[PDB]
Amino acid sequence: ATGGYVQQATGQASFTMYSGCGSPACGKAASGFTAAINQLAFGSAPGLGAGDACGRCFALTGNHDPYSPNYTGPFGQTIVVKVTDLCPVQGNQEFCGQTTSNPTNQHGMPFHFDICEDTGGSAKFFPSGHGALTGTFTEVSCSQWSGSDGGQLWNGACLSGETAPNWPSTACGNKGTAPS
Repeated sequence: ATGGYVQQATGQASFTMYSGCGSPACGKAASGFTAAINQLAFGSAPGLGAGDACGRCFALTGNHDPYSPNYTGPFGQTIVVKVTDLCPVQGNQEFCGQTTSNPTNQHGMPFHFDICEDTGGSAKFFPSGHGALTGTFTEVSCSQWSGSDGGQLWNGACLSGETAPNWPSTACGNKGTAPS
């Protein structure tokens, strides 16, 4: 996509959970299930504001725990998240370090979703005792997502991806250039 970001409507991903998603990089939180996506897919860099992932909805499915290779299941439910946040390259190399020159993370995955614990999404997705998974994602209509958006935390905040057609398309737009 513009800026060299890698923004695809379906693919393979890793998954983790995080806490504290009330002041996220898109500039608006949301009451439903939300996630951060790795920088290369988010479409912005820390401090540059919203990227084109902002507001888009994705169905996530886990099917392997790389830290427990003998575990065969069960896994969690498929959940639909709205992307509100950025998982940056710098802060999280193992999972979100994909760049244009090395577009997979340490688990071989080209995308990563960090699911916010606060609003309940991680409790539906991760079976107890398994905090990192790999699997798949697919972009869906936000008709499949439940919740409401919060108010803008700053000028330029954007969740307009929530009404956009699936990638390829443009809603909030990408900022800057993807990490090399």
